[PDB]
Amino acid sequence: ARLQMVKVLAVLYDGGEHAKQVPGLLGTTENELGLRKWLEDQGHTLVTTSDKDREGSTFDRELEDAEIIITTPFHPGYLTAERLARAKKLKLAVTAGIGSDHVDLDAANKTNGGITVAEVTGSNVVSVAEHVVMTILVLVRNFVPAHEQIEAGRWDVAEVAKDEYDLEGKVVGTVGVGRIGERVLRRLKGFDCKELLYYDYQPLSPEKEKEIGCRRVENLEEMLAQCDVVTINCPLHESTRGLFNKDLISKMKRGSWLVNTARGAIVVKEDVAEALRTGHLRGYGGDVWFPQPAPADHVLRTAKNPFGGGNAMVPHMSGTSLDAQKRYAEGVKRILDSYLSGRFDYRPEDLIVHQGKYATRAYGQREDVKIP
Amino acid sequence: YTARLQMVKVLAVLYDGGEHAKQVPGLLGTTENELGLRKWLEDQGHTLVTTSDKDREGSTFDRELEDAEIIITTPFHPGYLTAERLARAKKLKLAVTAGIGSDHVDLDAANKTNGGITVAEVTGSNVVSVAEHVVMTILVLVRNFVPAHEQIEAGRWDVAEVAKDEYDLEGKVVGTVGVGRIGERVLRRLKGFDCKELLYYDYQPLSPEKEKEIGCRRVENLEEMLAQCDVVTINCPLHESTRGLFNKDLISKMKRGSWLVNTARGAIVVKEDVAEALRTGHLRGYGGDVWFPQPAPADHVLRTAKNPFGGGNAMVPHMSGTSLDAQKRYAEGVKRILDSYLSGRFDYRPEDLIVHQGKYATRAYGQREDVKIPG
Ligand SMILES: NC(=O)C1=CN([C@@H]2O[C@H](COP(=O)(O)OP(=O)(O)OC[C@H]3O[C@@H](n4cnc5c(N)ncnc54)[C@H](O)[C@@H]3O)[C@@H](O)[C@H]2O)C=CC1
Ligand SMILES: NC(=O)C1=CN([C@@H]2O[C@H](COP(=O)(O)OP(=O)(O)OC[C@H]3O[C@@H](n4cnc5c(N)ncnc54)[C@H](O)[C@@H]3O)[C@@H](O)[C@H]2O)C=CC1
Repeated sequence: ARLQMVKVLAVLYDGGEHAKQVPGLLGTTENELGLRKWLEDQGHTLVTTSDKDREGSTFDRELEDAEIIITTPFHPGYLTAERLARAKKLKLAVTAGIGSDHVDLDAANKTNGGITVAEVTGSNVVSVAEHVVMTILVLVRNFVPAHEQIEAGRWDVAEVAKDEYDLEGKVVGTVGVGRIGERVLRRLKGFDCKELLYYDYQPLSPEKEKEIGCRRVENLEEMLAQCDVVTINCPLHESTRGLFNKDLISKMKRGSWLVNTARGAIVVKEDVAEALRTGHLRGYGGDVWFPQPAPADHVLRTAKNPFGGGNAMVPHMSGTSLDAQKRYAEGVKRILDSYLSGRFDYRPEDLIVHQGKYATRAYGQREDVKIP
Repeated sequence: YTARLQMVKVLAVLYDGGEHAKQVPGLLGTTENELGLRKWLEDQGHTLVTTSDKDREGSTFDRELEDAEIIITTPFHPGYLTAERLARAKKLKLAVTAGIGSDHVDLDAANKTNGGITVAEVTGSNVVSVAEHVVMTILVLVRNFVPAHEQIEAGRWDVAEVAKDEYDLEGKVVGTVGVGRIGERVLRRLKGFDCKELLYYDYQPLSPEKEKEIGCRRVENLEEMLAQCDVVTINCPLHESTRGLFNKDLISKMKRGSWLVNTARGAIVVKEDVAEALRTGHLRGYGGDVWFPQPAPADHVLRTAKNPFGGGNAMVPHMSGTSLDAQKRYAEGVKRILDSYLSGRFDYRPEDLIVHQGKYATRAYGQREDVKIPG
């Protein structure tokens, strides 16, 4: 028996005129992931908002009787313990994308009998892996200040060649070798890095290690000390919040490059900025911030190395490329259909928490994980 | 025993590193560091004059080239060896490029100068560096990085504004014009990105084994290739048949909203035609590091041209082949070529020669009859 007259609340980013001009912007308040007719034809209701941060936000009002809440990491409705305690009807929290750390998952497990938190696993992992390799190259090859010199009408090859290196012969390490981290290594293979390294408590198979040509390092600090480039590709959970602080960054090589497309809160922003300021890091880049939207005065918008380069920051966009949005929009529909049909026939890999327990190994090494 | 040549006048035209080249000694290809050649030459009894002053009427270059026996140039700051200048270079026997691409020499005039001068370059020295730069530039354009970074530095936040022109490289068709040392290395780096297809156009094909190893397909007609690609990268030398190749007519054969990358030479494109294609949205993006002439004039149109959304420009100064890792290799290669000449052996690597003994010594500067490949 299908569930009936279900209230769905979606918190998405505002596409303004862009989302009218470019209909491929599915993940916007304008286009609503292409869900509205599909839901309404079944007798369900959909409320969509981008208003999610202020006291008495539309989000705060609507979450009190939503049965399904759709969020998206690029404009995250933070499902705090306080909000979940007020979400009296909530059964399913769907992430339109990947990374459900904007939900208090421990509170979700104690809410309304244990809510299901699902995301579209695999939907945008290629998009992010491409973004990582791009960002690595932009930082290593000193692109940003070089492009700024050209647009300013200047010409000084030595000024920007003095901090320009090749990625060939450099050691690159990934923190996390899941769907993104493995795909990063697969794209780096053709660049003839000296070594490709990873750190993860969930290792690659020996066959994948040989196919890609990479090596597992058992200790994070020992990996950092060997790398020229470090890329962060793990989820945000209690043990990764503030992991990259001044003490851990100090284990990276002087003049190294750090890339973070995972989550902003995995780094300590003031520690990254200080490392750049003194030249301990040559560069930092990526697309993720805490909180989002990034405050207008966030220090990593403008932090530079001592040469006035080393910043390859963008807004949170890598996982919301036009190609990615088509995939996560289709995946949200599939998850919604699992719930609304009354089958509850979720793909196991889509579940983060379910029936009062963690349903993943990827949010830290836990006891009391129930894989369905 | 062969007798070494004696008291040879070497002229080097290199870029000025200012304070940078004192701070960072790895800037070898500068007037400050002289490719690490000075002691090595002087200990043999040779002389070295080095300058960056190469463009103005009565430049140091113009004065010194009249009795230089060896002229070292570098593409990043090219001493243009015009027919007029070569006619005045009465002692010139060897022109060495510190890097790759010798189109800043009039090679037809070089073949008629002093019985045919040797023009050599450091083949392979910075091909990896450039191929990396191409893949970086493709990703920067496809993923709309530049306006996104600008939004952040300005204190703004609007994901839709920059995601609306953000694509993945996965599933796109990429084609290279030229599948030589750089073009092949571009395709090798693109392999892991799961492009829909990798294409090339070159009258010198890859072996069938390499086509299958990389996973790429030869297209027999350039316009046929362009019409199939989402991304086009130019990786061929500048010669008569590639000067102005990418004009309005050829660019019109590319797909609407395509991305064009040029790390080869600026004069292979018609800059006004690229700018117009970008401005009308026929190109989504143009990027690379090469310009004509160099240094690029301060008002060069491709410094500031944008697509209709205010993005699509990934231009940098001529730097990809002069990364710190590249400079170590081409500096060592220039020394090797100089030693072949100065030793009196003339035992050049064949692949380093562009013209030699009055004939083209390469197949890469157009399909020619009267090519004499040494060996
Ligand atoms: N910038 C963007 O738009 C996007 C960012 N993401 C972020 O990237 C994360 C990873 O995504 P996937 O690779 O698809 O997830 P995944 O679940 O396939 O892989 C994550 C890996 O991280 C590992 N990990 C967990 N804690 C770790 C630690 N302390 N040290 C090293 N490894 C650890 C897990 O064991 C797992 O193998 C997401 O959770 C999300 O936060 C994902 C997609 C979009
Ligand atoms: N941006 C930078 O710093 C650098 C740029 N370059 C430029 O890249 C060029 C290529 O370098 P490599 O690949 O090392 O040379 P290469 O000689 O190995 O390969 C060039 C290829 O282009 C092909 N070609 C010639 N005319 C063509 C046409 N009309 N259509 C298609 N293919 C054509 C040749 O047949 C040859 O296979 C250099 O000649 C130089 O102009 C090279 C190094 C540094």
